[PDB]
Amino acid sequence: MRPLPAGLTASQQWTLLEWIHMAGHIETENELKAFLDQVLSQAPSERLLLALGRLNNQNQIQRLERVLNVSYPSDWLDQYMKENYAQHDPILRIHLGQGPVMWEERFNRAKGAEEKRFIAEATQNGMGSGITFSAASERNNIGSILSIAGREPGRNAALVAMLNCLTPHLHQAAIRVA
Amino acid sequence: MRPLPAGLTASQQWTLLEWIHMAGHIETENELKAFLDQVLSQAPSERLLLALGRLNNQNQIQRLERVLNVSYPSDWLDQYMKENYAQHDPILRIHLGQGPVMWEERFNRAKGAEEKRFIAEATQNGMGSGITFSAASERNNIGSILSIAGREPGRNAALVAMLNCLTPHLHQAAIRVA
Ligand SMILES: CCCCCCCC(=O)N[C@H]1CCOC1=O
Ligand SMILES: CCCCCCCC(=O)N[C@H]1CCOC1=O
Repeated sequence: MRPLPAGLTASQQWTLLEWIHMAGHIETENELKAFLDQVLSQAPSERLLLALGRLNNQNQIQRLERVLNVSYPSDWLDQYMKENYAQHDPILRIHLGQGPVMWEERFNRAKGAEEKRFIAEATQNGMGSGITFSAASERNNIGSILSIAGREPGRNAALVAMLNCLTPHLHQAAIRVA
Repeated sequence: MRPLPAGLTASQQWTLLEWIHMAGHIETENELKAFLDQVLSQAPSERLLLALGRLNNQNQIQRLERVLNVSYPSDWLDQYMKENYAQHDPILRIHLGQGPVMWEERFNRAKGAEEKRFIAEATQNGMGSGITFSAASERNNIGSILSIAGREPGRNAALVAMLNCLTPHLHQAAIRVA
């Protein structure tokens, strides 16, 4: 269990309390979508996506089970699927539950030609910067990623900590919904 | 979704935040038991029990699926089962998810001879006063009750509100564990 954040204002603590309280009541994809819209309206980004996947023995996604696009541009998602970017996207190689991953840091490390190509294309599409939070369950070999695109989220330490703490509850909700 | 309490101190808000955060990480009966011990240590009672049941069309328990005794006296539980009190205990007739139920208020209304007998015996066993919180899921026709025996819990408005808000998350955890 990841520890709750220190240093939140009373308003931020209350927001996080409401978020986790609400998350625990989510039963349907309708509700899950509506909740993520609510969370979205609180972050310095307009681009959010949640995905559920089956994991390998190193807690990496080996099969995407469910993708809930909240506000990624549909044309980017179409391209991602059409050009099979799942195979080259460094973000899909994260070891889930190992902490928040800043995209720029991860992208700057990419070695392969195909990965560099993807990064170039993501960058052109406004997806060059962002953060991915994650949670994983041993119970059933399943994990979730919550991705938010943009530079500003990562620069708000409080928001990062809040979203990170919310992520395992979004994971439980996503399992219920699936 | 039941609303979060108003009027909690910052310490109480933090306790509730920790409780719901922890509850969302519970996967095993071991963990569920340990968590309830933790919650117990914060309330003016020493007697707590959680139960999961299948519900009728009025959200009442029709079949007990799982009983997690945290600190009810084992001799009382033995008697309850041996004398088939489940059939006469006014608390098992609550409409789950309809708000916290104070036992003394409910007991004072009992009409039947068998119910009065039960109440008399419960009272002799230190179980005459208490509160039961509840949650119900339409998804799978299942509900949970969280019972705490004693007079003092009910007299702490903050604790009541906190435990009430925790209850739906304990319900989700209990379903996962079952
Ligand atoms: C169709 C499923 C797409 C899932 C993408 C999940 C990981 C992620 O958010 N990748 C970022 C990394 C840069 O561009 C992206 O789309
Ligand atoms: C063996 C299962 C017993 C479940 C009892 C759940 C309801 C409850 O807490 N009843 C209180 C009411 C007074 O005495 C009791 O035991």
